[PDB]
Amino acid sequence: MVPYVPTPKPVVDRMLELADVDETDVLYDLGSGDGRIVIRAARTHGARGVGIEIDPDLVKKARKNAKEAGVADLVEFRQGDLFEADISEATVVTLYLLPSVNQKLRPILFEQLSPGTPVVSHDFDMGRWAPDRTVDLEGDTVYRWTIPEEIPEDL
Ligand SMILES: Nc1ncnc2c1ncn2[C@@H]1O[C@H](CSCC[C@H](N)C(=O)O)[C@@H](O)[C@H]1O
Ligand SMILES: [Cl-]
Ligand SMILES: [Cl-]
Ligand SMILES: [Mg+2]
Repeated sequence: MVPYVPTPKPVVDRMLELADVDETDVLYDLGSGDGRIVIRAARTHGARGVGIEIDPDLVKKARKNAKEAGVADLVEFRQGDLFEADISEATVVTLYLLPSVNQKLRPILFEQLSPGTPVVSHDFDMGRWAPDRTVDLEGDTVYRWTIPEEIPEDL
């Protein structure tokens, strides 16, 4: 079970840089919490955003946060389980979940996401799926992968 403890805002900024997020992107944050990843993607980079979040109290907070930030026209939140969500329109995916949850999610990412889609994770890796980047911050790690044209036979 993934607790609500958010990614610090400076770490969020580094995640968005690492994925080269820009105004043409549609960023999906899977387990979106207070909405900070999608809100900062919209405010800083002009990207459209979708946050998927299971807890209705956090969906409510995130919607309020987006309105207060002046980015409600760019950002949408959906109440639901991320393992059941349609994420195929994502051009970038961001994650701060758990090691076991990342492992369960991996095949869904391969099923739904277009080749070339960046995936960025705070702190937790994807097992034998090797990252393209690993950024060491003071007390946090950020990984990036790019969805390949062919899934490695190992995976
Ligand atoms: N199966 C699931 N589907 C959607 N959201 C889930 C989920 N399991 C846990 N969550 C949510 O995932 C969030 C993890 S905290 C991370 C929040 C945000 N992405 C950030 O980085 O700041 C919590 O808000 C929790 O309620
Ligand atoms: Cl919304
Ligand atoms: Cl790079
Ligand atoms: Mg890009």
